[PDB]
Amino acid sequence: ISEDRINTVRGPITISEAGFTLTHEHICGSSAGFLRAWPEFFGSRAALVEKAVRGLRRARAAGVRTIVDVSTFDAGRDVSLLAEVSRAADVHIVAATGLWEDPPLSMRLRSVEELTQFFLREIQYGIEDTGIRAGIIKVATQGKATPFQELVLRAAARASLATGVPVTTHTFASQRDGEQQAAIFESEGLSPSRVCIGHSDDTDDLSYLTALAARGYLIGLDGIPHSAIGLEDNASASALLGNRSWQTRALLIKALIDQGYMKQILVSNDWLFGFSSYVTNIMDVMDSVNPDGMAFIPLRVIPFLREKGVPQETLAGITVTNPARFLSPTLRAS
Amino acid sequence: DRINTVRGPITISEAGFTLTHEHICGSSAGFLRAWPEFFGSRAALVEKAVRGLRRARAAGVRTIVDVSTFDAGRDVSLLAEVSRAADVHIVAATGLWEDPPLSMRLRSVEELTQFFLREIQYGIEDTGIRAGIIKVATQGKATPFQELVLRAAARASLATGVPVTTHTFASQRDGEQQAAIFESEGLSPSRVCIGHSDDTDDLSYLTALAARGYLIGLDGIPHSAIGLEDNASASALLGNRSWQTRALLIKALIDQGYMKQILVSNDWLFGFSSYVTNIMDVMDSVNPDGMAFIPLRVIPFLREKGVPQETLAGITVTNPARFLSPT
Ligand SMILES: C[C@H](CCC(=O)O)C(=O)O
Ligand SMILES: C[C@H](CCC(=O)O)C(=O)O
Ligand SMILES: [Zn+2]
Ligand SMILES: [Zn+2]
Ligand SMILES: [Zn+2]
Ligand SMILES: [Zn+2]
Repeated sequence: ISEDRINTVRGPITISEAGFTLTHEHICGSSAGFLRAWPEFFGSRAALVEKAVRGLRRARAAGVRTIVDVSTFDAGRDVSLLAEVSRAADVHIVAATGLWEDPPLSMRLRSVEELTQFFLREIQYGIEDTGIRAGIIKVATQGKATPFQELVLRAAARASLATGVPVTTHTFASQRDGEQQAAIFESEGLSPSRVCIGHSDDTDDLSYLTALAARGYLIGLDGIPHSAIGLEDNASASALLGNRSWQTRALLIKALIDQGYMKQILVSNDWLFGFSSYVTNIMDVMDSVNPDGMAFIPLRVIPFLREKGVPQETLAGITVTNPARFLSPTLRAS
Repeated sequence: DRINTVRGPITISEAGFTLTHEHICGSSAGFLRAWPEFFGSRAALVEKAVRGLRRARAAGVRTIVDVSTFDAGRDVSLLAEVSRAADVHIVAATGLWEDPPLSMRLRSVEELTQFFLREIQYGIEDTGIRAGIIKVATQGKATPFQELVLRAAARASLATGVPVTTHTFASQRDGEQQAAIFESEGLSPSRVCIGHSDDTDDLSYLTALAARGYLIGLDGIPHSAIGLEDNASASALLGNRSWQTRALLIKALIDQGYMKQILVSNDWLFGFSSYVTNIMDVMDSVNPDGMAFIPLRVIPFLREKGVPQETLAGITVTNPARFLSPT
């Protein structure tokens, strides 16, 4: 019959309003303060807003209703930008706290207790002076965790336990980062069902993925359209996007389904509409690869899996119900 | 004719007593806006900075140069608020310091030049406040990116006439490599201040640079961990040389004929998030005078050593005016 609230950049929404949800996206992958200090890098702020609003309208027309922007502070998350484009496009956006790959000195020097207070601040009080409350915590490793990355993982688990909001991660999938991340989260008493091990489609190792899924972890197959096939002459695009086909990444979805782990899958594009933390031309290159942007999951991956025999009701469970269970906050500890 | 401040243009004569290397708040890009509770509160930091700038003004300071860059967390709206409430001019900086984010580290020399020019000619962020100085940094031998920054800083200075000021590892003689790269871009040494030079006692390093026309920034005079020997983190940052030892370098350079190329400052700050958590309280406990330390302590110390008042006015008033006035 019933087919609690999630915080978005426009306020609370019910779990039913979330609908088709892309769990790992970015409006703009940047650096803290950068969009405000140098909007001309993106053409203009107004150009970036219009480009993002068109992109979100394209995804909405394909059925997307919510995206989770997993841009942290140090990824240059600007929640006022997310709020504006969410209003104009009528697509819900969940904002993130946490820390990504590029913390500044003022973060890198902090204690696990201090990082915990920062993450709690952005969840419980709001981000900057906007009142917008984060609905997920993003963390990152790139191989074995640095000492600071450990602190971030522990502060994230402690913030998650105190607030009920879930944790999503960036991995070097080929290095099986998810195993160490899981070990640290579990040492903090975090439930695996509140953790998504992200960028897991970057690897073909199914024994690694199914082992985490069997432990209750969510498996983020979140970069399906990332591929430099056809751009072999472009070293920067090839290093970023990899030489594995979108079809190859997509078949991991079906492989997890066939092995019984449908309930552990999350799917996304890991797209963006501006991109300043890499080489200068990279957004233009990615847009030439995938004009559909965030609409790639519903317009290309769903019809692909449907013809391989995956039932629509299974795909709806992965893209609607699974994110809903992920993002719905659990009870606060104590 | 005019110098750009966070309140707008001023004439050269309005600058008066000027501290050439200071910080309202040493932080990181976006950090003050995202986590102001680190400093108690934004209002508390404002209040602390206004009280400190008002004391410096009562001691005779009329202008400070805030050499906080984008990546040092410069918030020009904070600078504008505290300058207005303390009636002390503040000159804002562009350039890049020792903590550039990916979106900066990945940029070309041409792109960096455009960014520095924007903050000088157009304004910082959406405030309309234009930078009046370019800040650069090395910590020993320059990284490849730091070489780009020095070159972009030189090109921006040439296009606008605003001067360049540097962070050095003085005991590795960084000013020499900085001078080499600047001169390879055609930049005039008289447009360059080699900063943190009071961090070394090697006077021959300093005088060779000055004999080439450079300005020498003796800018951390009150930095000292004397009495804090059981504090490893303060000792590493502040050093174990006394403020008297740093101040004697001012007299030494005067005695060697370089009084017209000395720039003096405190390198102080009212908030400090880019180091260990307690560091601002520790620094305040050893120098409560803050930015008023130069006029309240260093001026009387030098006058007792026999430096005449006209020499001290030339260093604190005439030199900064000549340096900041765009060419
Ligand atoms: C598009 C994505 C944004 C950053 C991230 O997901 O780590 C990428 O660069 O891989
Ligand atoms: C006090 C000074 C502020 C930053 C700078 O001058 O490099 C420091 O942290 O060394
Ligand atoms: Zn990532
Ligand atoms: Zn991402
Ligand atoms: Zn410095
Ligand atoms: Zn400084």
